Amino acid sequence: MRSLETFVGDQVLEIVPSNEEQIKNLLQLEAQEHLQLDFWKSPTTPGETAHVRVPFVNVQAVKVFLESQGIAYSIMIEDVQ
Repeated sequence: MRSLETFVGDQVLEIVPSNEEQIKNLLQLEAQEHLQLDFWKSPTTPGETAHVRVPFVNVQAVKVFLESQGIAYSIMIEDVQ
């Protein structure tokens, strides 16, 4: 007499770097062996927007990070049940 439910849902986002610190931020993020995010456009350098599929569960902590790092991002595609 037991049961449990679960699910998932990722989400991409557009980032517009410019400084090295901001670039080192992402790396540091993706570095955190846990999220394991993939970068669409090698954000290695500025001028090139990034589009990684961040997990909704990590969309917040990330949303806080970007701001924390004083960066500018955007929501590419969401997730409608």
